[PDB]
Amino acid sequence: GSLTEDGLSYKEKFVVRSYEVGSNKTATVETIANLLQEVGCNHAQSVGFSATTTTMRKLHLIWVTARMHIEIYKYPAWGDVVEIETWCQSEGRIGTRRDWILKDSVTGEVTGRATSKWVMMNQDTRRLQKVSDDVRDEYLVFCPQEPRLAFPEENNRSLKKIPKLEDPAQYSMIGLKPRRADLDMNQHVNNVTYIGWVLESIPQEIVDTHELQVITLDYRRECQQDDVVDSLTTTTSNDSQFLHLLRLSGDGQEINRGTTLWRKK
Amino acid sequence: GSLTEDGLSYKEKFVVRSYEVGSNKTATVETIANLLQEVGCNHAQSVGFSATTTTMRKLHLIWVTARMHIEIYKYPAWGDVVEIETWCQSEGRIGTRRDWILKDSVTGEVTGRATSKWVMMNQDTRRLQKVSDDVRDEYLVFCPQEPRLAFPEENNRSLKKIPKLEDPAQYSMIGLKPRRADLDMNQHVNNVTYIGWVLESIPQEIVDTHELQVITLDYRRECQQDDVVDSLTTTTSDSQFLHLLRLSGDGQEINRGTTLWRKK
Ligand SMILES: COC(=O)c1cccc(NS(C)(=O)=O)c1
Ligand SMILES: COC(=O)c1cccc(NS(C)(=O)=O)c1
Repeated sequence: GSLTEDGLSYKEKFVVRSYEVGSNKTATVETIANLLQEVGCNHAQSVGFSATTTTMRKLHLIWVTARMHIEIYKYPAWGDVVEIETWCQSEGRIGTRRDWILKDSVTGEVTGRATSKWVMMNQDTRRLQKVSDDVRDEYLVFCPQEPRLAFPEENNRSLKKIPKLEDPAQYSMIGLKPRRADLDMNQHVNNVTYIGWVLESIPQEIVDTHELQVITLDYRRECQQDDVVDSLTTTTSNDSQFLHLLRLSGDGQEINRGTTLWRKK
Repeated sequence: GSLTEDGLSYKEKFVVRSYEVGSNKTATVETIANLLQEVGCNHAQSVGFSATTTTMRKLHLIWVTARMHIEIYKYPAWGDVVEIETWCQSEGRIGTRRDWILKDSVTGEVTGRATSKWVMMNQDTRRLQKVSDDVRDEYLVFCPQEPRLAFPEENNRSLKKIPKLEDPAQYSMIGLKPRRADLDMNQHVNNVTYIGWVLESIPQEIVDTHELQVITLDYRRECQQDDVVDSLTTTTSDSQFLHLLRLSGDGQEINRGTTLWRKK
C-alpha cells in the first residue's frame, strides 16, 4: 500500500484468501466491501489521520456512512491479486465522498468499482450536521481539485432514489444479531455486516444461479450490539432485481434500505 | 508464503487489518484462527493438494477437525506483521496433526502457538475412518520424520480431557445462526465460527478486563447452515471457563471446550 505520485490517491494489492471465497471459489461481496474499508483506512493513515481531522476530534464529530454503491464485473478468484485504488473528494457542505476502482493485478483490467457518501455526525448526540469551513480546508489538501468520479455517467445507478419495501415482503430472514466479530475497534457494528444481512433474505436458489452485479445501500440508523434485525426482500423485476429493507425486530425501526441487481451465471 | 529450506514446513507473513482488531486495537482470536487456516491451505497448495490425497479423492474421504488448541502471549496490533510457521505430522492410524508457531516479524519473538488434531471421515456419510497405509505414504514425504511439537511438554494443556457442562449454565447465548459469510467454499460452516460462538456466552465484563490466553476446543458434530446453536458457559476457577455448544432444539452436542483468561 502506498499513495500515488501526486499524493491525491492511494493504491494497495490484496491476495485473495481461502476463507474469503464463496461456493464459486471467487471472493464474496463482503470480502470486497471489507477490502475497500481496509484501503480507505490505510489511505487515511498515510496522510496523518486516526478519518477524523484536528477540528473533528476537538468538536466530537465523526464521519458516518450515508450511502454505499458497489458494482462488480468479475469477482477475484482464490489466490488472485486484486489492486484497489481509492481517493476522497469534498461535496461542499453536504459531506464527503470516497471512490474505489478494483483491478486485476495481472491484466490491469477493471474488475469492479465503488462509491460511498459520508455525513458529518456528533459522536455523542448522534445529530447529523453540515460540513463547516474549518473542516473542509483540512481535507482539501488530500483530495483532487478537479472532480474524479468512479461512476461519472449522467444517469449512473449510484444516485438513484430507493423506495420503502411494502409489507408483506416476498422473502425474509428474522432474528439476525451481531457477534463480537461483527464489531469494529470502537464497538459499533461494522458497515459490512449490514450488507451480509441484506443478502440473507435472498433465496439460496438466486445465489446458486446468479451473481451479484450491483448493490446500493442507504444507511438510516445505527444497529447496537444488543439489537435484533430483520432482513426483508421483494423482487422488483436475464437480470433479476430486488428491493431490500433492514429493520429492528421489535418496533420495526428502519436501519437500512437498498437494491440489488443479479445476472444469470 | 513459501516452504522452508527442507520443504517440511511452511512460513507466511500477514499484515494485521483494521477490521481484524477488537476494542483493544489488537487482533482477535478468530482473526488468528482464520490466519492459521489460511497458512494451512497455502501449505497444502504448495505441496500439490487440491489436504486430500489422490487415494482420498477416489475413496470420498476428507479430513475434519477433531480438536483445536491455541495459546496466545501477545495479540498482534493493527498494522503489525505476524509470521506464522506451520507443519503437518502423522499420528499413526489415529489421524494427522497440524502445528503452528506465531512470531512477531520485527523482534522474531514467539507471540503464540497452536496445535490441532484431524480425523479421517467419509464425506457422503459421517463415519470416522482409522486412516489406511496407502494414505500414510502419500503425506509422510511432506512431514518431518522426527517429532516436531508446538506443545512438547509432558502432560500439557493440549491433550487434556474436557467434561460436559451441567445444567444450569452460569451464562448463555441462545439463537446463534450462521450467515453466508460463516460458510466455506463447500457450504459447510467454517470451524472459526464455532470459536466465535463459544466466546459469545462469555460476559462483556470478562472481555473488557481480561485477555484470552488459552482456548481448547473439541468438535463432536457439524453444524448445518439451517441449524440454530446455543452457547453455554460456567466459570470453573486467572479466570477459567467450561463451554458447550448445542443445537437449540434437541440439544445435540456440537462442541465442548475450555478457556483461560488473564487480567489485562
Ligand atoms: C444520512 O445518514 C444517516 O441518516 C445515518 C444515521 C445513522 C447512522 C448512519 N450510518 S451507519 C454506517 O452508522 O449505519 C447514517
Ligand atoms: C472426532 O471428530 C468428530 O467426531 C467430528 C464429527 C463431525 C465434525 C467434526 N468436526 S467439524 C470441524 O467438521 O465440525 C468432528
